[PDB]
Amino acid sequence: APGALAERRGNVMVITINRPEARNAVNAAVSIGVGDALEEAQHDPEVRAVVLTGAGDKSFCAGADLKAIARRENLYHPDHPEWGFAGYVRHFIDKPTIAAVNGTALGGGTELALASDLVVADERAQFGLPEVKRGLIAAAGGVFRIAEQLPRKVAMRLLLTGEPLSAAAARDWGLINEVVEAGSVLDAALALASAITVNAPLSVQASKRIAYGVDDGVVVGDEPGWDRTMREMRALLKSEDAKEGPRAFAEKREPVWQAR
Amino acid sequence: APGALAERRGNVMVITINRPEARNAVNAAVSIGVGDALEEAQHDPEVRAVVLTGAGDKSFCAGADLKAIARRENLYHPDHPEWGFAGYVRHFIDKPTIAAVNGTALGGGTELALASDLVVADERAQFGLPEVKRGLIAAAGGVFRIAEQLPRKVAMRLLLTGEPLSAAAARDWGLINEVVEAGSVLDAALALASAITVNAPLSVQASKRIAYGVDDGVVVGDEPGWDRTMREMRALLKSEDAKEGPRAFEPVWQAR
Amino acid sequence: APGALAERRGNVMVITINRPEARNAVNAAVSIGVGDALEEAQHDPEVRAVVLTGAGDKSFCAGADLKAENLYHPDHPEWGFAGYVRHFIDKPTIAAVNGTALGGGTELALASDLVVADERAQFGLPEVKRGLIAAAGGVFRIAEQLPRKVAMRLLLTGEPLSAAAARDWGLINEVVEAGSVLDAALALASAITVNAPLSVQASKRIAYGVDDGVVVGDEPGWDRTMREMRALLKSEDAKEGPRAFAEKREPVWQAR
Repeated sequence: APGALAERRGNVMVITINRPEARNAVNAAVSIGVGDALEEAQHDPEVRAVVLTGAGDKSFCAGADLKAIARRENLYHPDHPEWGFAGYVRHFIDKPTIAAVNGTALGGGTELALASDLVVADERAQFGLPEVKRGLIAAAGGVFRIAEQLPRKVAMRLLLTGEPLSAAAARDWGLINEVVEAGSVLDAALALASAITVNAPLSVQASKRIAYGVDDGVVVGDEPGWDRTMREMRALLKSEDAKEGPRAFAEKREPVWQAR
Repeated sequence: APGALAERRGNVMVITINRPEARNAVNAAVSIGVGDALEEAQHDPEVRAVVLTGAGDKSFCAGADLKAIARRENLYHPDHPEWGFAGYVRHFIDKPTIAAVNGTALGGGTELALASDLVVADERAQFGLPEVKRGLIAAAGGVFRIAEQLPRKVAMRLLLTGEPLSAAAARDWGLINEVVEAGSVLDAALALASAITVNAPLSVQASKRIAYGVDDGVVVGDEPGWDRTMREMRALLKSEDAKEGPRAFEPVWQAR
Repeated sequence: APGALAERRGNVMVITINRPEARNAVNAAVSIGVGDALEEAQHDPEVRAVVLTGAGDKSFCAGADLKAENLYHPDHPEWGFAGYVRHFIDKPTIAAVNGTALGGGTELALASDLVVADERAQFGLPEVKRGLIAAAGGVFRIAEQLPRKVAMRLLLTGEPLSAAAARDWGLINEVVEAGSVLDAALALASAITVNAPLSVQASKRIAYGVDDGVVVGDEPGWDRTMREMRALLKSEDAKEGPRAFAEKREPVWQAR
């Protein structure tokens, strides 16, 4: 089974994260499937929009696969590390992207949403960046995108406390576009895609590029955030505390941090 | 007939777009009227604020004049292309600007609100950026300003779908400052102006310059947005879709 | 007595401006105590967060001590107002706004990561009413932290926002009832200090674009603020402002 599925619904490509038994956590196989489907969407002029969703009724994406992290397995597209987490977060394409958040969207899952142009969410879905609670950071763009997409103070609380945010509160803040009845997020996301795909495709695509400040394929304003994220990650990996998140979980206990 | 009228109410200059039969659509005449007025406002120390509004009871500004566009007419101020659309959107002045939106404010009209410092709207007013439905884009600043002034996701849905936004919803998001009773927008805008003109003018003007990041009359942070809008728009006018979009009337896009 | 106090509550440093009789107005002694405490917070691995608050229950901070003499940290003028507003530290900061916060206190709130406020508190930048501007970061930060149009009204009118309205816009995190603002800030502090401190601290640095203890994106804001203040400080209007308040009369501005 591939880590993600891709199918066409008219002029929309639907990409589905396909690891429901692992709460659709992202590993390399997910990145290969999502990444390859996004690139097929970019080069097919018949595709006018993309929807990203998770298999089943429980999870959009629970985050980075923590068992893969403990096993020192790379999470990204083996052929395209430049596409970032899930082959998705640093993978600009011209076509509009919509996250159809069907359930739990925590950590990496919320970062998939931030990376998408638009978000529709099941009313039961929960958002958040709990990475800091287990000695990680939101390295898949979360750390510099959350304050671009939420008011500064609201973004900082979320980032520094790691506490979750309901779909309703996300929508109230303008972090997501709409909250829908349980079970209906895919149809709602296709209806949003149609409200876009009827428009002149070159116009929509020029609009997207200008709105993100894209020059020759690259979101140039994001580069300092990625560079700082990489720089920080390297110091964190060396720390004693870097051992403690996994160690605490393994020993069925609360972590005791040393700030070293 | 002049494309825009300018007059004084005390220490406020009121600029009125004056093509109500064309729903206050912007052409070169409007850009000349609005632009000359702003420059006069900039250089008269007695003018402490400016209010922009549209003639009549139905339209603030319907957008770029589509018949002018179809005839390949230049829409801007002939002597000041660098001021941009309506001689307004890239024409920074030190005096505070308030859009008094008396009605329809679509495309170019929403771009005039974005470019203004404050917005007070008639409850009937509609905002939106429908350029993408017509094979064009919001080239007068809208494509990069809308995501600066609304939450990213909200701005993005407005930009990509082209669908309108009510005045009430615009206020709820903080895109405009107030929504007022039908017919009252000009008086509301003047009352707001006086809450500003009572203050020390050099103070108000310095705060405006710091808040927008102005060095030598240029909003430094907007220049990449303009550069990208210009290069994208060049290619886009060469496409068939950019001709197919107007002249309808349900268009057929070939993505070319 | 010292201008501000610093005390530990577990892994939180509480910094209290210690001048209740003066409404906690900032002078040099305050800047010394606040600045020194932040620096102790920065270098002590046990301090995982910082709460800033005012002594007593009437005032968070009244602003610059109107009986002004330097007000900054004599050894660290680069930290700016109260040794606080241009003094990045790795540890998250929570303003516990326990009373009035017009002007300077709003600038301390803008500088902090998080804000908990008394429902009585008001947030505003009334400096434009007296001939000067919010020079302790307020002008450029208010537009970063409120929606553009809402920030511009606040800045140009000099009128206050209620704590509740500030919370509705996302400018502050929490509004509580008088007497328990510090309790509510410590509860917020604990929701952060429970987490891995190096991850929290790295997240803060990235979120603000920090390279070697400097918020690089703020520097043009500081530079423009100082440039503008230099012209404001010589103007006849900046004399007319306090001269008028003093004499119980309306000021007459010349825009010079």
